[PDB]
Amino acid sequence: LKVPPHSIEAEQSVLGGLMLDNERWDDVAERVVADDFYTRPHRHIFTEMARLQESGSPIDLITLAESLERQGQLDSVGGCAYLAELSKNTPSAANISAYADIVRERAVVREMISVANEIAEAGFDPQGRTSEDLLDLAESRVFKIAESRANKDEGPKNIADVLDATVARIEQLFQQPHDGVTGVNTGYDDLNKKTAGLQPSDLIIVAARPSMGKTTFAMNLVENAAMLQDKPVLIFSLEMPSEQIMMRSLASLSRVDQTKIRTGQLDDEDWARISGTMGILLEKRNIYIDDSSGLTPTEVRSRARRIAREHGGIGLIMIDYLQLMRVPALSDNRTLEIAEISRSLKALAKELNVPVVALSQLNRSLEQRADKRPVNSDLRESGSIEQDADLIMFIYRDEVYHENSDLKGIAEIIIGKQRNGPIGTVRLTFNGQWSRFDNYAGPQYDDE
Amino acid sequence: LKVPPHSIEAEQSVLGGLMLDNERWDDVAERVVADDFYTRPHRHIFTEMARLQESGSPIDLITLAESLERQGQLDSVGGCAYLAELSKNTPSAANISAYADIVRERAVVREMISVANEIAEAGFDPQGRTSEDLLDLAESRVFKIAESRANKDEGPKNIADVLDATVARIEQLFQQPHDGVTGVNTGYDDLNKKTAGLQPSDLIIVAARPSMGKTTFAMNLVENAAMLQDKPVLIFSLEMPSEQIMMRSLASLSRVDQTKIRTGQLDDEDWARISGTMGILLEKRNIYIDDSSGLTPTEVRSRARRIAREHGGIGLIMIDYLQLMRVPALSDNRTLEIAEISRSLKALAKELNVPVVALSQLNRSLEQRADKRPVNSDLRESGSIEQDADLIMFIYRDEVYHENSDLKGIAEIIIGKQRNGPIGTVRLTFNGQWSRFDNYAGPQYDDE
Amino acid sequence: LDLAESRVFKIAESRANKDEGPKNIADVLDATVARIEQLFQQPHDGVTGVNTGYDDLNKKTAGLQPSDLIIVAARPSMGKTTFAMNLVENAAMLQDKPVLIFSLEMPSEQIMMRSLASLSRVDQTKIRTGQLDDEDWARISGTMGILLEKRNIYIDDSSGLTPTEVRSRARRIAREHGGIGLIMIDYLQLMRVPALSDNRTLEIAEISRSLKALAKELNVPVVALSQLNRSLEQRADKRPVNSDLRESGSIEQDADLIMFIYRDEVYHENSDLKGIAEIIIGKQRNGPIGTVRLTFNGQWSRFDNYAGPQYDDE
Amino acid sequence: SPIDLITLAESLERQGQLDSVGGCAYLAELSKNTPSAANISAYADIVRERAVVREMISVANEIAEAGFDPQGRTSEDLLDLAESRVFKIAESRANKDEGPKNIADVLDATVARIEQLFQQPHDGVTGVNTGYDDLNKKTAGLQPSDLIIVAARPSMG
DNA sequence: TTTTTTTTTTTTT
Ligand SMILES: Nc1ncnc2c1ncn2[C@@H]1O[C@H](COP(=O)(O)OP(=O)(O)O)[C@@H](O)[C@H]1O
Ligand SMILES: Nc1ncnc2c1ncn2[C@@H]1O[C@H](COP(=O)(O)OP(=O)(O)O)[C@@H](O)[C@H]1O
Ligand code: ALF
Ligand code: ALF
Ligand code: ALF
Ligand SMILES: [Mg+2]
Ligand SMILES: [Mg+2]
Repeated sequence: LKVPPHSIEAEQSVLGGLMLDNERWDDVAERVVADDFYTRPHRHIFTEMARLQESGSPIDLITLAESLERQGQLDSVGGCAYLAELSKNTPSAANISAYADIVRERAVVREMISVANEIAEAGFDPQGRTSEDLLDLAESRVFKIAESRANKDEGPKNIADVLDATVARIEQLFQQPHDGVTGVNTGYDDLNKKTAGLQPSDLIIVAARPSMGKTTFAMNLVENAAMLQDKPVLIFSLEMPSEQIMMRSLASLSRVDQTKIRTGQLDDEDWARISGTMGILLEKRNIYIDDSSGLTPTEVRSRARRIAREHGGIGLIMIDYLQLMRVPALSDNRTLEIAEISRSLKALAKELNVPVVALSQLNRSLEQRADKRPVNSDLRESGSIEQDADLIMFIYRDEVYHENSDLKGIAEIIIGKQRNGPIGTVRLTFNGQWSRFDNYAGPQYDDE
Repeated sequence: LKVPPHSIEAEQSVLGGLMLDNERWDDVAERVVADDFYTRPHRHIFTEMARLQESGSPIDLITLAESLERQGQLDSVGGCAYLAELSKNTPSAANISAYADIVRERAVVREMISVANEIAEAGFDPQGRTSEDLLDLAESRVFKIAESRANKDEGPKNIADVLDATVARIEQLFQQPHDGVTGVNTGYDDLNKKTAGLQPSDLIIVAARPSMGKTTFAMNLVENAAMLQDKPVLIFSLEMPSEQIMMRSLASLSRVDQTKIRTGQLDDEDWARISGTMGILLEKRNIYIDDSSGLTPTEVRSRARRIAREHGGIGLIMIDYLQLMRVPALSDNRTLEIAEISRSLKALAKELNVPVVALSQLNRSLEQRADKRPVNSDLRESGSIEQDADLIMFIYRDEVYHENSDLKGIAEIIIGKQRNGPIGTVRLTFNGQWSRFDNYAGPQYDDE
Repeated sequence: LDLAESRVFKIAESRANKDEGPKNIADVLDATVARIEQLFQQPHDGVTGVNTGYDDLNKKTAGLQPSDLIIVAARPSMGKTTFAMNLVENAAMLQDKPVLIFSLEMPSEQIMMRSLASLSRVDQTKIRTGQLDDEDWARISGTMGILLEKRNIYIDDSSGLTPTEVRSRARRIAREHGGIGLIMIDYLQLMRVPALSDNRTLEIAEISRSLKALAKELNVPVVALSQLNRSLEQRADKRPVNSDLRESGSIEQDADLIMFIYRDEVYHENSDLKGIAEIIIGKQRNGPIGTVRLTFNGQWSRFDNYAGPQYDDE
Repeated sequence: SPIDLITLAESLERQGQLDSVGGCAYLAELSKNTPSAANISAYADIVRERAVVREMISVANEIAEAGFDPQGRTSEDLLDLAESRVFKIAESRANKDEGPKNIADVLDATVARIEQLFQQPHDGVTGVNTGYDDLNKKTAGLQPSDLIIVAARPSMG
């Protein structure tokens, strides 16, 4: 006698919370309905609660008991004793939303079980229905379950939208071409335009071959975010110690030769710039760095939670880098370890609702191709990283692979994957002297 | 005990008929497999019969009995007496197809029952899995049954039926006058004469050197097709943004300077022409644009299928251009990538029964020859493009190479390939200022 | 050990050589003499294989021999499929056994229209456009009647056909009609082998080997088409040779007959050989190589025997 | 999700693990017996101490068993195994340090270190001199803690 | 279950 899956405790908690806190009815109304309660008395009680709320009466023990007695259904549920027990057994109504979600889970699972039972009954007795008929019946039954998935738009915009956009742009060419920055500012006009800033809850993967300025680009983004927001930002520099990272940051901010900074060959003017940068940084105090080695995802999550709770959230998270993270449980298979790391980081980003720039590295096969511009598959263990990543940005430098290149000092940031925006190339001016990236002010090349 | 549905008599009839006629094995083979039989002895017997058939030996009572005995399976299946009973109980093999289909039906019904039971059990015990995991499991399981029963092959076709279909289609064509243009009207007299319009299922290729107006002629053709049909058209502009494509389309339709539209220098007359074109398009709403780059053939196929299903077919598809599509699986081999892209697009055209005009780029070695008129070998990454293409049109502008050209303002569309027609040249008047191609009304040059 | 080895030798190879294995020269000579006396008993015109329907081609090949692989190659637009369908039609009309066509390249409709244009000697453009007069309709009706009388041609336009599927269908047709007179494949590179999909060359080699094995098994000619490489067009002389095949290596090594289609008119607009197509037999196991001239009526999409002056083969 | 009696109990029941942990009665006992979570850090540290002690005992027992039964392994192999086992436990405790605690101290320390490096008037080479003027200029010598890889085809020197 | 290595055969430039 396999009892249908259910949760007496969850239903009791929801009912008690409704008896205690009426204000959270709406949060419960959207999640669950009367039918979702496995036990019929709970269905009756929720129906009466809905009727009282619709009439505007408050939901409490006395009013609910009176209303149920007036309907003669009070005996069917258990009277003042049972309703008082329902109100009593709830630890707190603050978690009524979670109980409602669990009840919805149970209701959906029971619906799936009933659908399976109906399909099995149809299979046992086709009643002259063809195999095609039974398959279509099963598919129709299952599609009811997948109503909460949808597909949204896949790209095809009709002629009317094209005309509207064309007219708007032709008119705004005379006007000011604003960007529309909503996310965390990237500090660069074109990148902000194509990305609308670093979207919260979205996983961003910056990839490049080593020595391409991957860490440099990430640090520049983090510094720009810190100077353009008050919320703290977080960095996990497993690859390098905090000292080198801070030296890079100071060299970029002060626009001074990082070689001088490292060597200590600093003049009075450069020293004054460094002092000003130090003052600005110690004024902000919105940057946090961890020089830990071999961090596991759980440690990163716990530390991020600590910092967010202490400072009421985090503006940005940075990880340097994915392939350094360790999962001793999945050490046997590297690919599974990487996939689990990526999934955990994505879940962390969603839970904290903060942009997360986690760095990644490419397989050598990229350099075997005639064109060395990276693509999505070039990621090492691209199987899972590409799937989990919401935004993927590749860093390329033609000057690196061609000393006679005409694009000297130019770095290409190619958005190769973007769920909520367009892919494409962007150009930036790379000053290796300061290890910095700047908005590209050169002639615009057509994106062909 | 709800026994799974089965038909033992059908199985025995099939086995006896096979024992009585080897020639009807294939009919049974295409309909059922060994695992389909409800009883394991029948599965073993069918497997042994298949093994005998692969060896070419005649399938009979004694041969089957010996084969099973050599595997120690004789007494397991009931001995020689059971096989003799099976052979005796079957009068004839005439209705063997019906019995095989019955066995297939019972096996698939049992499969459906098993899948439903599995889904129900998983719903009962998620084992910590989220709901969506179970829902996707159910969807995949149902899809497996749906795809398993797939006799998706028309098989060998006698010439009589093909002749009848061809004659019916030819008579249908002869019925409705179309001025010789069977496919969607191109809007150009000589091109229609040489091609009878872009026929259904074709993958048309248009190629040209840079700055030759490669996209311009294709856009003019798409405009002519859309204005001359009720079916929708879809344009994959992997090359240029939708804005520029729409601006070029408006310039061609209204014959307004492209520079003015790009710069916004629109006067009352030009603005009125543009407004009329906008009204015409908003009345039509038969044009769809997708500017996403790096698209796989899979994405193009899915997006074309969406339009076909929503709007009851497609009139034309346009792709700008082939060399921008990406196949991640074969990325490291560009030639394999191009072959896959070309073959997949040809299959898409055939499946949708709609012309697919996809553009391509040429090689520089063309410029080194005495005659700059392009041929098939001049294509870049050429191996598969010609071999898959149906109608290949090369755009040639001597004015670009010779400012002393006697054919200024004239562009030659050379038919480098036409499976169902002759080859030759079509001269057209090219208005670069308006970005349009028009029928050439000047002196006629007889082809050599 | 020597005794045990000898004892096992008395079993394994002793039994293997009887039914199979190395055939002693006596049986081979007996079979050869039987075949020779079979030819002796049957007076023929010299075209032992299925008649190609063309004078010089039949002379140089003596008809399409059983069990042999024939590879008709050309650049696209050179009428490879046209010539192949002409050969299929001639074989069907000159024999009673059925023929089977695998038109992976094109749908059955286009191939059938081409065949009707060739047989009725009617313009392809008119048939495609439906601009047919009464005489053309009468010719097409007569051809339809002839074909519906013959009932000896079968077509399959299924895409992604593997060699195993082709073999199964060929066996099915042979059992249905007691064998096959000819098989036509259009074309090789469109066949699929998922096992060797990683290496294209290995896939092509396996396809070629499987088709040759199929031809040997069914004792029927199998004409499979292929496509060349563009390096051919980079040479001064554009006449195709063996090296010009795409995925070349295995194909020639498996082929018994190789015919390259050349059209000087295609590459030379001022060609003096307009309307003349050169079928170059570049490989022939049991005969001489050389060039043959044919008249190509692209309007009717047909190949006919060249009735013009014969040029000495240098 | 919130960690509470009801949600935890149902989560375990979803994996059939509730009755394995003593059930709802045991969970209620656990919830009741704890007065408050103020001293939770001390309890976690105590649990960590006990777990590490058990780990040390297990490693010692394994080493003793291997010594009793080398199974043909030489002494060096057993000593290296013991070395690795002890080093693993030693490294497993590096969880209190190396974290992104309040940045202000870290920034001050890093800036102070940078100032210290500046004050030391080196001749351009702050690390192990490579002995070559241009290489030292481009690299400032072989820096401490840094991994340097010199590569070339064989026979290149 | 993956990264390497490095044969071999092809295509393409
Ligand atoms: N003094 C300098 N002058 C010019 N370029 C420099 C200087 N210092 C560092 N760089 C550049 O900064 C880049 C940073 O390299 P690295 O951080 O290892 O790359 P990634 O973080 O992308 O793996 C190097 O590729 C180097 O060219
Ligand atoms: N109406 C016509 N007039 C003249 N020639 C034609 C006509 N229709 C087709 N052709 C010729 O028939 C040939 C068939 O091409 P195709 O079958 O693609 O060659 P292949 O099969 O060798 O690749 C074309 O090269 C074309 O020149
Ligand atoms: F070499 Al790096 F981030 F500096 F991959
Ligand atoms: F173009 Al083809 F056979 F018709 F190669
Ligand atoms: F690789 Al060597 F001497 F270091 F041959
Ligand atoms: Mg770095
Ligand atoms: Mg062809």
